[PDB]
Amino acid sequence: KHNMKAFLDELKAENIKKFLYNFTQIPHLAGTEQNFQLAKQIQSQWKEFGLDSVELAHYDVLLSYPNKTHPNYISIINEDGNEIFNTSLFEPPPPGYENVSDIVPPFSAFSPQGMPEGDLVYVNYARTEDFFKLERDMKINCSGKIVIARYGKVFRGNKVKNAQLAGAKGVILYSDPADYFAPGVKSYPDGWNLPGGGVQRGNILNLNGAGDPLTPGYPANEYAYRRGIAEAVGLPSIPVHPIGYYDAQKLLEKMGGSAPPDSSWRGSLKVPYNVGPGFTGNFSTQKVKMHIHSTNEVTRIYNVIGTLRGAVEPDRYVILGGHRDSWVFGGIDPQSGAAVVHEIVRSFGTLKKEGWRPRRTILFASWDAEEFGLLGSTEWAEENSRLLQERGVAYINADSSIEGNYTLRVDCTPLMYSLVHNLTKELKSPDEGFEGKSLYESWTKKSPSPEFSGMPRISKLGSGNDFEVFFQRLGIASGRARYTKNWETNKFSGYPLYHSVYETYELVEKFYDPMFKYHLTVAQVRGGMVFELANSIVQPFDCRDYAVVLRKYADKIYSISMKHPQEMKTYSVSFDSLFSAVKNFTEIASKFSERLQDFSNPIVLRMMNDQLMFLERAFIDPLGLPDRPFYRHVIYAPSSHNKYAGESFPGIYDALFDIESKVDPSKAWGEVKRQIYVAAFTVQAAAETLSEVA
Amino acid sequence: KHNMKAFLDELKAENIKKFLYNFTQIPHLAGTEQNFQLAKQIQSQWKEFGLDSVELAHYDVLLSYPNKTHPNYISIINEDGNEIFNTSLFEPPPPGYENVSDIVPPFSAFSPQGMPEGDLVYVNYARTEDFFKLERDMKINCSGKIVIARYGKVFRGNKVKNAQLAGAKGVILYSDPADYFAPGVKSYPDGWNLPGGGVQRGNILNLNGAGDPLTPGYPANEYAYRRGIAEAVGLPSIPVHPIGYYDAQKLLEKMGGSAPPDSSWRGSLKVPYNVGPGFTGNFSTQKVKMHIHSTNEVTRIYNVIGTLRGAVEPDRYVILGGHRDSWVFGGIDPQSGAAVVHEIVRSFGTLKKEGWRPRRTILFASWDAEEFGLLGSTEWAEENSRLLQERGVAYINADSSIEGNYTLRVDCTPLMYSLVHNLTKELKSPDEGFEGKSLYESWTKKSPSPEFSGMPRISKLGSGNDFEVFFQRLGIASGRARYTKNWETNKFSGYPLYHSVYETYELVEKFYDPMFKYHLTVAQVRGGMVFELANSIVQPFDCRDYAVVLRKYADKIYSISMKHPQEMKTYSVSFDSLFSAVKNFTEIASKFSERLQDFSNPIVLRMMNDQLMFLERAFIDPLGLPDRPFYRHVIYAPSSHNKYAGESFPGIYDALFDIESKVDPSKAWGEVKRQIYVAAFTVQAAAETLSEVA
Ligand SMILES: *[C@@H]1O[C@H](CO)[C@@H](O[C@@H]2O[C@H](CO)[C@@H](O[C@@H]3O[C@H](CO)[C@@H](O)[C@H](O[C@H]4O[C@H](CO)[C@@H](O)[C@H](O)[C@@H]4O)[C@@H]3O)[C@H](O)[C@H]2NC(C)=O)[C@H](O)[C@H]1NC(C)=O
Ligand SMILES: *[C@@H]1O[C@H](CO)[C@@H](O[C@@H]2O[C@H](CO)[C@@H](O[C@@H]3O[C@H](CO)[C@@H](O)[C@H](O[C@H]4O[C@H](CO)[C@@H](O)[C@H](O)[C@@H]4O)[C@@H]3O)[C@H](O)[C@H]2NC(C)=O)[C@H](O)[C@H]1NC(C)=O
Ligand SMILES: COCCOCCOCCOCCOCc1cn(CCCC[C@H](NC(=O)N[C@@H](CCC(=O)O)C(=O)O)C(=O)O)nn1
Ligand SMILES: COCCOCCOCCOCCOCc1cn(CCCC[C@H](NC(=O)N[C@@H](CCC(=O)O)C(=O)O)C(=O)O)nn1
Ligand SMILES: *[C@@H]1O[C@H](CO)[C@@H](O[C@@H]2O[C@H](CO)[C@@H](O)[C@H](O)[C@H]2NC(C)=O)[C@H](O)[C@H]1NC(C)=O
Ligand SMILES: *[C@@H]1O[C@H](CO)[C@@H](O[C@@H]2O[C@H](CO)[C@@H](O)[C@H](O)[C@H]2NC(C)=O)[C@H](O)[C@H]1NC(C)=O
Ligand SMILES: *[C@@H]1O[C@H](CO)[C@@H](O[C@@H]2O[C@H](CO)[C@@H](O)[C@H](O)[C@H]2NC(C)=O)[C@H](O)[C@H]1NC(C)=O
Ligand SMILES: *[C@@H]1O[C@H](CO)[C@@H](O[C@@H]2O[C@H](CO)[C@@H](O)[C@H](O)[C@H]2NC(C)=O)[C@H](O)[C@H]1NC(C)=O
Ligand SMILES: *[C@@H]1O[C@H](CO)[C@@H](O[C@@H]2O[C@H](CO)[C@@H](O)[C@H](O)[C@H]2NC(C)=O)[C@H](O)[C@H]1NC(C)=O
Ligand SMILES: *[C@@H]1O[C@H](CO)[C@@H](O[C@@H]2O[C@H](CO)[C@@H](O)[C@H](O)[C@H]2NC(C)=O)[C@H](O)[C@H]1NC(C)=O
Ligand SMILES: *[C@@H]1O[C@H](CO)[C@@H](O)[C@H](O)[C@H]1NC(C)=O
Ligand SMILES: *[C@@H]1O[C@H](CO)[C@@H](O)[C@H](O)[C@H]1NC(C)=O
Ligand SMILES: *[C@@H]1O[C@H](CO)[C@@H](O)[C@H](O)[C@H]1NC(C)=O
Ligand SMILES: *[C@@H]1O[C@H](CO)[C@@H](O)[C@H](O)[C@H]1NC(C)=O
Ligand SMILES: *[C@@H]1O[C@H](CO)[C@@H](O)[C@H](O)[C@H]1NC(C)=O
Ligand SMILES: *[C@@H]1O[C@H](CO)[C@@H](O)[C@H](O)[C@H]1NC(C)=O
Ligand SMILES: [Ca+2]
Ligand SMILES: [Ca+2]
Ligand SMILES: [Cl-]
Ligand SMILES: [Cl-]
Ligand SMILES: [Zn+2]
Ligand SMILES: [Zn+2]
Ligand SMILES: [Zn+2]
Ligand SMILES: [Zn+2]
Repeated sequence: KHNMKAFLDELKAENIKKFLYNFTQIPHLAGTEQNFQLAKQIQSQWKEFGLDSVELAHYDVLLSYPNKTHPNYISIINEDGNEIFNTSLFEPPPPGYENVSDIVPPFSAFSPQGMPEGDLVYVNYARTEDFFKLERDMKINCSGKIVIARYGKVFRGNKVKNAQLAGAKGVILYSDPADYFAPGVKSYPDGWNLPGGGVQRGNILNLNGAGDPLTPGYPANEYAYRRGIAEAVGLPSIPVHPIGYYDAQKLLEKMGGSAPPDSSWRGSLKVPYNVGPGFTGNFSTQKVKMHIHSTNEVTRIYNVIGTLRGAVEPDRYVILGGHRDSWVFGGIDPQSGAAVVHEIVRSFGTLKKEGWRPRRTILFASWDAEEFGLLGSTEWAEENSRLLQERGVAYINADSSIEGNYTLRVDCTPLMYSLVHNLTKELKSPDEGFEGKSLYESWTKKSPSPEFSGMPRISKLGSGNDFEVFFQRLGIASGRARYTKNWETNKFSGYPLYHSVYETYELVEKFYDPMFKYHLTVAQVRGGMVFELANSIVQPFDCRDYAVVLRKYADKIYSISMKHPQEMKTYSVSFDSLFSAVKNFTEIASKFSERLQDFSNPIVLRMMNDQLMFLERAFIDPLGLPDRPFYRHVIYAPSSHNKYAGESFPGIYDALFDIESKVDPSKAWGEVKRQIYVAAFTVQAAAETLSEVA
Repeated sequence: KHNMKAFLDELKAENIKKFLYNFTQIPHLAGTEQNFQLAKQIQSQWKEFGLDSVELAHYDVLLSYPNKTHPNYISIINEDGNEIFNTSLFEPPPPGYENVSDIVPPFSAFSPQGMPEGDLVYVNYARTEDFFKLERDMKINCSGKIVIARYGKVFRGNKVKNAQLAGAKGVILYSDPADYFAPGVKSYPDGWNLPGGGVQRGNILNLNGAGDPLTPGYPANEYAYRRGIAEAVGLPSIPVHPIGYYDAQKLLEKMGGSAPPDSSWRGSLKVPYNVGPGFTGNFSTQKVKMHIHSTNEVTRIYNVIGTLRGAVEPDRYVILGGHRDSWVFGGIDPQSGAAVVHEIVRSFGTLKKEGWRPRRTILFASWDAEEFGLLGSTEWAEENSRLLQERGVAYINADSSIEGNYTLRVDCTPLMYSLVHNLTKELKSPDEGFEGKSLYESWTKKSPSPEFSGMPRISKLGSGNDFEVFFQRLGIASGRARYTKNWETNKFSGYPLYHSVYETYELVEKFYDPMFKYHLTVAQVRGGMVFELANSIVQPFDCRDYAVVLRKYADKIYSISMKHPQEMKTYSVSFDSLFSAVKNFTEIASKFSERLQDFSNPIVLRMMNDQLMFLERAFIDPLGLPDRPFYRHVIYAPSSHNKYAGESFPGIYDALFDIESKVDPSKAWGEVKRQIYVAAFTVQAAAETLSEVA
């Protein structure tokens, strides 16, 4: 029989291992020849594997690269202007890769050029609250200073935005061992920790969903009209560069000025973590000087798009997409994901060769330039937006399959919660001590839901990955899953070697997943979700789960507002309309569920499948959120303080945020009321899409 | 049998006559009790007629009314400040209506209050080119002057916008006999001409598709957050008031200053049509003073929404909508349309009572507040936008059924051209001399297509009626049809008694359509289109007709640009991408048509019906046109100089318009190139929705 079990059984750990090795021997940086060659290889293999069509879709987008003959670095300079200390020009390459060429040195992509010299101010994680504390409580002025911030906690683009707004003239990012060195584990190559010479690459844009900085709204095709650089979306105005903790220690150790305000400002280095500005007395005349010479350059990128045509509903698309470009070797990010996608394609193609097809069309994507701002997925979705909004059932992301070896992690729309619970109950746990138990059991035990007994935690989608255009711009139900660490015994950020040269095949094979069993489990979860979404007669979405979360989010945003009872009285700020809309959504969803269970009629079925498919779409507001026109989903947007985190009722959240500091409270509370109206209207409008159609 | 013929045969001229008489005995001004009573009557009757559900959908919107105890008027004042001439406080009511109360006096809805005094400047029709001629060629400065403009040629909202931008401090609108008095016909009540005391009411907003000025984007429901007046959309900044030609003659006859520049500036009154500023020597110290005291007031309005549920595709909507609010009695506008809708509902309900239902759902709408800015249709569409964009097949408008008695007039999307040609070939001509001939034959003979032999003229949709939100905001295929005059023997504007108290049942019954046969023909055309759209197995849209017009519009916009060959060379302005996209659309449409003809499979059918339905939707750009976010259709928008007229490739048209006057030609030609890209991309994207889906 051709059923889910046949699909799942065909997936092999050893194939995923072979593919990951194949994908990680040389760098595959976006816009380089090596990554175009890998695109062509994947295209050829997906055709071999049996897909109906496999094409490259290319775009010409703004990318950023260091200047090979004028390297980026930072100095401490003395009074005479002699550079008495320089940061590294490259990470020491790992064993056996010391002769690999075309390793891009650490840099912050899209930094402008400049050579600013000045006094340092240390800004902790450069979060909104870190700058509040500096400016409001400590009265430290960052204007015209170079800021040094530790990585961690929030997206580094938000750090740079916050430093720019505080008036900084440059930003130095570094990895503190507090956040990237787990106690008791060895540095690479002897363990999975970040060595003192390791450095995290990464872009520092604030695109807010725009895609290619030069062509917001429209694909960067052959005839596209491009903005000039000065009108580009999301570029930073001040130079930025990342360093490791050996170099950081040399910059921090001389810091004077004010003491750190409390222990949450101290990392693990043997330095006082003084805030500055500038150095202690003996060194007060020394300064820090950046030298940044990277260039922004329009460059061709290539997505691979494979199609497995549906037997019954070929005009309904279930998309499995993940990126292929990497900063260096991409051992975890993204090739641990891409190898899993490759094996999923192979398994679906095996069934296809025996005469099976899924009910709906499945699209498979190998995106380019994710690392430079989700560029490949976003341009392709801009090109195909009309097809996607009228035919897109679901998008399942497939970046890094692992960031630890402890338990499952899933972030998804509420519409997929029931699907995920049901699928994981049918999958075997790969965990030690859970032999013969379901993945649901191990996952629920290790990661309990904060709200419900006997259920696992599933998070909201944030951003910083390729589902962003599909979910928050276009309103297509989206999900992602991977194996993760235990956050409770682990205070560190993501995984330590993230975006470093040390992220290699050997890192994964030796330290993360020697038997490829966590990868296989992740292929079963992503692959199984795609299988159900593409083959279930009725869409496997439960609108009732959206009703439950909408109530939770309404309670949450009301509770934020209720910190200001005087203002709510003065300005007549009521959440009544929002709770009313949520109550209505609950009632209508419950009645729709009864009809869905209670209807041989393919029109009523497809009418009902269309109501399920367009339910996520109903949360889109075509006017977007304030000053972020590509974040159109009214329930979820990436946090305005941290692109990685999701925020619920973001329009009301941002209206309330720091409202006690607004100079015109009438206007500010007016805008809170406006956002309440927009949210209540959108919830009620979404509910009404589930009412009887006539 | 229950087929189109049964539907059509049930329509009766005498019923339309009875309904028009019923609808026109008292005024039905938006927001008044009388129009709420009529809404309730129509709701009750539509239920009686057999519709499945008939509801009122109400909204609270900004309306405008004169102050009953402080009337609007205009004066000529002397040096001492004595008002030596005053314009009328009301139109002399017609015979037998001299005791009807609640006739709103002539006013310009949404005018601000004020009593500006100043010198007059006469500005012809107050068109963009009239102001170019005054300022650029004649060097006449309108700043701080009161402008007097004749009605006609363009929407009066555009006249007011143009006068405001020229620096006018008030605007007087009047009806010149050149434009509202057909030679050889008598004034009302003895003929259908405008008497010297007659005055055209009408709003002077520039909403650009926004709907209620206070709630752009969102329905004006019970909890809506409203803009303050100073942030409202589209309100005029200077007072405006309309007068008849007896009063106009008194204002114009003393005009001095410059002579009219040529005969196209002279109307038919016995005055020189001097441009001014101010009066001839003896009267040079006299001034004109306006007194405007109207108020803007949020007021409840009521749409009636009737539903005839589809038997097979109840989640596909064909909408027949027209408004019910009138300035006074609404003899032509809108009740000649509303009586036709009423009889269509009655006929469909007759078939329903015998057990028939249409394949798709038909929605019937009696909109309110059309006269105040398309408010009722637009708020309802804002409320229901998610249902409409995913389920809306077509919208057929139903305002005035007649504006003459000569031949048919149709304006519609190219997708309905074939449907209209085929339907009119099956209908009887009502014209004298065409007894026994089809409506197609009479219409084609009287109104030949400018492009094609043996076909009738069908125009683009402009705006200034209730299809605007459905077509240019939401991208739902739309059409309208009515009987019209012979434009060739008739230099006058619309019909003479438009928006005057003289537009009565008697005007229609005595002078326009005594036998109600043109009304019946119009009911057959609107009703027949709805019947086909709602019952044809395959949608009756032909995508090939869009390909033909897109080529015509591309040739047209290229020819405009080619007036500037030097600039096109300097700035490398190419239309190649647009012609390429149009060529591709042509090829893909031709192949889709073959598949449509060449496919027992209801999924392939509905998949194909969905491609037909979403084809108009594909021309929507969610970012809208520049500074007009509610005009989202890239092929058609209302002209930025005349809301009544449609413009094709409006984004490129407005980029090119008066470009030789722009101070930075590099920037201006850059924006032309940007609009070419947007248009070529949208055409290609629309074409791709017709490609095989996988
Ligand atoms: C959740 O669903 C419920 C329906 O189950 C829906 O209830 C609707 O609520 C509105 C209130 O927002 C009701 O509106 C009323 O309608 C009547 C006519 O039907 C009007 O007369 C009322 O207006 C008068 O009273 C107002 C309130 O004091 C005054 O402000 C006003 O000036 C008038 O005096 C009022 O407009 C509507 O009837 C119900 N609909 C029902 C019960 O079917 C509710 O709105 C939904 N929630 C959301 C957020 O949409
Ligand atoms: C109408 O439909 C046709 C298809 O029937 C479609 O043709 C496409 O045109 C584009 C050009 O805009 C072609 O793009 C080329 O693709 C190849 C790889 O396939 C690239 O190598 C080419 O780039 C090189 O050459 C350029 C031009 O000189 C240089 O600028 C560039 O730097 C590279 O050197 C180029 O990108 C595309 O292949 C075809 N697709 C086909 C034939 O299937 C056409 O675009 C459609 N019209 C519109 C308006 O969409
Ligand atoms: C409710 O009250 C809130 C209280 O606050 C506490 C909890 O909220 C915070 C939620 O944290 C979300 C996590 O933020 C921290 C973080 C995460 N990370 C891991 C980064 C892994 C990102 C990787 N994506 C990625 O590398 N993409 C590129 C490009 C992304 C882009 O350009 O958008 C990049 O990030 O550089 C991925 O998705 O796997 N690092 N720091
Ligand atoms: C290609 O080169 C162009 C050369 O230019 C020549 C041809 O282009 C011009 C096309 O003319 C379009 C007609 O404009 C002139 C006109 C039309 N009218 C008739 C008005 C009838 C409007 C009525 N609608 C209406 O009354 N709606 C209200 C409210 C509309 C609103 O608020 O949007 C109103 O107009 O006050 C209807 O649709 O029946 N008066 N003047
Ligand atoms: C990754 O695997 C691919 C597929 O096997 C390898 O590419 C093939 O290489 C062989 C031997 O050079 C060629 O004859 C084939 O034409 C290639 N097939 C393709 C490109 O589809 C590639 O060598 C492997 N890379 C590494 C680093 O092991
Ligand atoms: C840090 O690097 C800089 C730049 O390479 C070094 O300064 C240069 O030294 C060379 C050779 O002695 C001089 O000719 C250049 O004029 C210097 N350039 C600048 C910009 O000052 C510096 O010596 C290095 N410092 C350390 C401690 O290694
Ligand atoms: C997850 O599985 C549950 C349990 O099988 C499904 O809920 C059942 O669905 C069937 C089929 O409609 C109903 O007859 C049962 O009453 C349901 N049991 C319940 C609600 O406890 C549920 O549909 C599945 N979720 C999916 C497929 O998304
Ligand atoms: C327009 O027609 C309607 C429908 O016949 C008339 O309203 C009816 O009036 C009768 C007699 O007063 C009442 O008993 C009914 O209840 C009404 N039916 C409704 C409102 O649905 C109305 O009188 C007519 N108006 C004019 C001016 O002739
Ligand atoms: C035009 O109307 C105005 C306003 O009614 C007339 O002027 C008023 O005349 C009355 C009675 O004689 C005075 O008490 C008011 O003071 C005047 N008002 C103003 C604003 O001037 C005027 O007489 C009328 N002119 C004509 C020719 O009928
Ligand atoms: C208008 O009528 C024409 C003529 O009947 C229709 O065109 C025919 O459609 C049939 C059915 O598919 C084809 O087999 C014929 O070849 C067509 N004749 C032609 C193109 O000359 C046309 O479809 C109708 N338009 C509608 C329904 O929108
Ligand atoms: C990089 O630096 C070199 C060497 O100083 C310079 O000549 C060249 O212009 C730069 N390259 C780019 C792409 O800016
Ligand atoms: C911070 O520094 C600059 C002076 O160089 C000044 O313009 C700015 O206003 C200062 N802000 C403060 C002290 O709050
Ligand atoms: C793998 O799991 C073991 C057992 O808990 C743990 O000690 C080790 O730290 C894990 N490896 C990684 C990379 O997390
Ligand atoms: C209308 O004018 C009267 C009489 O002068 C005035 O008292 C009243 O305030 C005005 N009404 C409105 C609605 O402004
Ligand atoms: C028109 O009139 C005013 C003077 O009252 C002036 O400010 C404006 O610039 C003038 N424009 C001209 C003469 O072009
Ligand atoms: C009705 O038609 C006749 C015949 O052409 C014409 O003379 C008359 O002007 C028409 N009436 C109207 C209102 O157009
Ligand atoms: Ca783009
Ligand atoms: Ca509104
Ligand atoms: Cl992922
Ligand atoms: Cl109409
Ligand atoms: Zn990644
Ligand atoms: Zn990454
Ligand atoms: Zn009308
Ligand atoms: Zn009108």
